[PDB]
Amino acid sequence: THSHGLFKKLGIPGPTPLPFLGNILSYHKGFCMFDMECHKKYGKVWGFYDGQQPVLAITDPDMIKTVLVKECYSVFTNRRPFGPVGFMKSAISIAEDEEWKRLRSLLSPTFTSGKLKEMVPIIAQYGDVLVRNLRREAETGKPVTLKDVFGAYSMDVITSTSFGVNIDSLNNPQDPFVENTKKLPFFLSITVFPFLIPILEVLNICVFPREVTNFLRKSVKRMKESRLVDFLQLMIDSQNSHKALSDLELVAQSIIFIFAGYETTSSVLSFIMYELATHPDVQQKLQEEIDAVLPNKAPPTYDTVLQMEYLDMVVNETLRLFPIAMRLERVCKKDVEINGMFIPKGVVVMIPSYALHRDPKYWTEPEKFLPERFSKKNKDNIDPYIYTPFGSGPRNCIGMRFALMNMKLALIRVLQNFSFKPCKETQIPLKLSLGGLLQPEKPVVLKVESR
Ligand code: HEM
Ligand SMILES: CC(C)(C)OC(=O)N[C@@H](CS[C@@H](Cc1ccccc1)C(=O)NCCc1cccnc1)Cc1ccccc1
Repeated sequence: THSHGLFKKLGIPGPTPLPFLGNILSYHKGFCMFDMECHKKYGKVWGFYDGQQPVLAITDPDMIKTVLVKECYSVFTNRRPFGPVGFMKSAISIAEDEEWKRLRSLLSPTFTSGKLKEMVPIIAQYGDVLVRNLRREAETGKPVTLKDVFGAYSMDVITSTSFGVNIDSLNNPQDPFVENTKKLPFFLSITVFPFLIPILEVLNICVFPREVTNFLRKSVKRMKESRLVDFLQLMIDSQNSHKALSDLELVAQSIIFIFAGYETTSSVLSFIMYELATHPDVQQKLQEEIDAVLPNKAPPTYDTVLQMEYLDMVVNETLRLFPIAMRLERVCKKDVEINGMFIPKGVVVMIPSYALHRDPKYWTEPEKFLPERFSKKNKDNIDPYIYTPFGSGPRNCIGMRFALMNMKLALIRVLQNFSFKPCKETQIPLKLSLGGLLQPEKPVVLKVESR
């Protein structure tokens, strides 16, 4: 301190930082609105201070390719550290440098196309659970909360896909597993006082309720020693040129996949149904393609799902509006120059996906929901270093192919059977949480009707 001179030195524009807070008071209207502003106010690059922490925002497609890909293993290997985490330093989204490069390898073959295809039947089962719970609310002409019934499903999928556990978490009951995964303002006080993290690290306060982890650490070694098709198996099988996956390293990834596939796959499905409801022609047009490919509500398979192109367009276009991650970020680990610009050591290099997904200089009518942007006719003109809902380069979303497949299966079954209509209590237009997650302000609630 005071590092508050750095962007002024480098000749990089940005909002003036108050002392000890930097520009955080600017987060009051959400990250996303702060970025769209800085984008319009400052141009292709700009800088700011999460407290003392210089952040440099970059928007050039080459520069972005340079960072996420060309210079990844060398400079931009790790994300910004948050804490305290404790035994979850070892998880892959969190681990650093070579310990990450190791973990990526041991868990890469798990997410192969082939391995995903064998997951299709188990993921097909709980689609049926989802419909039945839906009809129980469709026959009772009462509006529905989507995050609940979708979460009940996303949860249903994770537990089976990662450990084989088989529950109907919605109704079926207080089953021992639905609950420790229920614990599925502290993160703002980290930023003004990140010098407090190692304090908490010697205090073993886990941002994970310290008890859940104790449940799954022990719940894992029960399953481990009961068997001795799912992720736990695919990981136990891996630990049988890199030291093998340890037992706690195994518990920690299981956790990272449950946070991954749960309030992401649940949230996105919600965002997709909202758009399908407020846009009934797209709903019908998709229900058609679904019925032409799967006549008679024929069960989808892995191959039929990669055959629905409109489906893919609705998914991509939605994730254009709602890129759950909002920003991507990497820590610059060394003095570097990229595409003719000095970047000094320690700076956090941030890419604002949300404000690029909503940039008029790359998107005509960017607030509108137009799936045609992703027709095979126009999908080619889309700069891949602007549309990045799963990241890019070696450190992108390892669970990309599974999430897409997981979500697409849900929609197919559900649009085969119901249509979705606004209620008077629907929030139109939907407004994003002014907070710090990509969720709707108010929960998405609609009317479900049976075909
Ligand atoms: C629609 C759902 C999802 C979206 C939009 C999404 C998007 C992302 C993004 C943007 C990142 C960071 C990429 C980067 O920094 O370049 C990421 C990372 C990650 N995702 Fe996903 N993700 C989704 C679901 C999942 C799922 C279902 C899994 C399944 C286990 C998963 C596992 C991971 C992991 C482990 C990382 C960290 C990668 C690493 O550091 O090596 N994600 N995801
Ligand atoms: C801070 C550093 C650089 C050391 O670690 C990260 O920043 N990592 C993430 C931090 S939040 C965290 C939620 C959590 C809650 C409780 C325990 C662990 C984690 C996550 O690890 N979630 C991955 C699954 C997932 C979620 C969404 C999409 N894909 C996978 C942010 C992030 C992850 C992943 C993508 C973008 C940001």
